[PDB]
Amino acid sequence: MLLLTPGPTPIPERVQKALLRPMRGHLDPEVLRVNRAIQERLAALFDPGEGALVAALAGSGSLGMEAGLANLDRGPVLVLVNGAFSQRVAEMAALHGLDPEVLDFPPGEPVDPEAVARALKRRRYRMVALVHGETSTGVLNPAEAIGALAKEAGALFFLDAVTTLGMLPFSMRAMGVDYAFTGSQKCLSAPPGLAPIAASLEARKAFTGKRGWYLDLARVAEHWERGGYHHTTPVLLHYALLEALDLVLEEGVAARERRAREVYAWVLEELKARGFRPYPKASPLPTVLVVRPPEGVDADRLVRALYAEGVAVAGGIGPTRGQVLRLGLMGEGARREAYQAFLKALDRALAL
Amino acid sequence: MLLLTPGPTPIPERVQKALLRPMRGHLDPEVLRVNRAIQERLAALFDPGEGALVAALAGSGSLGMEAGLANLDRGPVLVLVNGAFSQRVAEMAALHGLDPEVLDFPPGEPVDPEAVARALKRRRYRMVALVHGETSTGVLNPAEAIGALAKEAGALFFLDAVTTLGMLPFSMRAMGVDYAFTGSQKCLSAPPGLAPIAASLEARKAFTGKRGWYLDLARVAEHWERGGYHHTTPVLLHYALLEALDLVLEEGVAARERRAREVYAWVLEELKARGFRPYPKASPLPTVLVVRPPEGVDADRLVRALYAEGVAVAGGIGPTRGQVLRLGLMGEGARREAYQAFLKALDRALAL
Ligand SMILES: *Cc1c(COP(=O)(O)O)cnc(C)c1O
Ligand SMILES: *Cc1c(COP(=O)(O)O)cnc(C)c1O
Repeated sequence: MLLLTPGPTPIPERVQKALLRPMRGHLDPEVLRVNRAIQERLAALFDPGEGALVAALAGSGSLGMEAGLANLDRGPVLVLVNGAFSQRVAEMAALHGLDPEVLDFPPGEPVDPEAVARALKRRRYRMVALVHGETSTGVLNPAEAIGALAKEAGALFFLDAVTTLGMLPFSMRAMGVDYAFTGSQKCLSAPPGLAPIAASLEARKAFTGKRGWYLDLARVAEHWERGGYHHTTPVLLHYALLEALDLVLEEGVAARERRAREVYAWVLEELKARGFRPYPKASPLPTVLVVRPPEGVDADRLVRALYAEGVAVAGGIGPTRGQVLRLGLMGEGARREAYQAFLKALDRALAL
Repeated sequence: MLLLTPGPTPIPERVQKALLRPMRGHLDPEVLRVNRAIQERLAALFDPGEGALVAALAGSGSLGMEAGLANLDRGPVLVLVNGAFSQRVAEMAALHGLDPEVLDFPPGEPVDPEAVARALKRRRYRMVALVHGETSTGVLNPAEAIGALAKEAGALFFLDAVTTLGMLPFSMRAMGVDYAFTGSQKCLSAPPGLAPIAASLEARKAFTGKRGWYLDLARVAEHWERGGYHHTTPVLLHYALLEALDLVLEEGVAARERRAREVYAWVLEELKARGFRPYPKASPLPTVLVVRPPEGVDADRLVRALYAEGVAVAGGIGPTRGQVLRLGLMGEGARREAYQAFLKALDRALAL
């Protein structure tokens, strides 16, 4: 089964093999050494600024997402929404009593900075939340521009970097980001189960809220910065993530973005040639190709047919439910050989 | 590095190799079926009763612990404290505003069911929480008897089964347990990263509290029971946990309990021969041998010396921090050969 979902992603042999290394206690000096290395690799990708907390939470990307909200002292929080995942940020913010104010944008369209600027003049916010790449719509939001607006407004800047960190240019310092996160199984192409996160010194100063034990970033810091015991970590996944992070830096984000954009263009033309139409109206996310099926072809039925042909892709989600196919172009998903197989399988499905 | 820490534990090759199987999407019908197989085997060990929620949370055992508390509609909660991990329960219960009431007992001594009964006659409790095997002190608490008292008082019974599930006779049904949990790396000898849980029908009815997104057992239910989307799961760990569960049931808990007991006895004799003294004053935990070193021998230094000798064991934690050696007899730790190597290493350590 060829894995072309927009997360999880195919895992490099070198990475999956690291899972075979001898198991060790989570406080074993070697594991601690591995952990400091992970922080170094993550710091290079995140570019969090001095005094930041860098770690890999023991859970999925969603855990990373929730940690940056549940640890916040107070709201309100301006949540910029234009997809299923930014909608999840809003749901979490509401749950933790952070008094979120949702600013909606049409699914398939990027968040407009000018609209955000107007909203930031309406009320004072403790934090502004945005999803860099909305996986549910295949839209890339203008994170840098919004970060600048957030800094001017004196608000912390929360940014979901799942579809961008490890594949497209990214810098917390440059974009004025205070909290960034991702999952191990996205652009990093590592086994799922970990959530790399980064909190700027300013975020840490504000992260005094106590609403959860497992996601308490102060407890996480004790382990990642001082080698103390928080809870047992998924050691084998740590080995794998470090291996995956090295693969990323070895290739370079610049080259990885080119590999994604290159495949994105080719596949889109092949699909348009078969009657497919892109979903994003503007600012398409290069790491996730979202397309509407040819006339008369049901999206979900096509997803099932593809599976029968040996290929796994995602159907719509949230605002795009049952209306599209979402193809992964992050990590090992962005490969010529992989999509040539996809197209062959796709044609077999369309033939029926 | 021989792993004799009371969690994590040695992973048999058959189990670790399962991590090399083809990666698949978390919603792949094949993975969904592996999850069903996991629930079936967990149910065999837990014996949760019909209508129960059985799952493996994407996180360490502590996540399983918090899930059983954060979802509770209301308190008060009678928390029976006997060591580090029951203290963690108290911590989390206070964090989520469950109006916890702590009933203490000396570390090294088991919880007194007579004192529990008296406490229950004093006030109505929504839930009674206990740790089956207190890993920090190496003491086994009378869970079955405590469960009967909870059922009498009409309180839900929360039980940490980390050091017992998968190694010692266990049944929620027979022990009147409403919420039981463990971690994948304990007695099951699987890679850390998952937290098997089981919530009885009555627990689910009371689990309407909404304090966390990631640990929302309702959201977890949609995925484990109905195959819907909650968040990406650590699919590879799922493969490994299933293999681990199969291995556990092939051997049977009776044979595993026997293995642990035999080695516990002989090891303690060997240790006393060297001047060590057992920490527990009564009701020892067959799966965790906790001992104080000979006078004049620093426990933490001894742990570091053992490590240098190629053997990993745990030092104290919570009340026993720096006062003991905690030897694992959970899963693959309960092996004659493993401890014969432990002693040879211990002697090299003691000669320094
Ligand atoms: C190990 C342990 C836990 C917690 O597990 P982590 O996997 O480290 O989160 C909880 N309770 C007991 C009794 C344990 O031994
Ligand atoms: C995948 C993803 C997440 C995290 O989801 P998990 O499935 O919990 O790992 C968050 N945001 C976006 C935009 C994502 O694509």
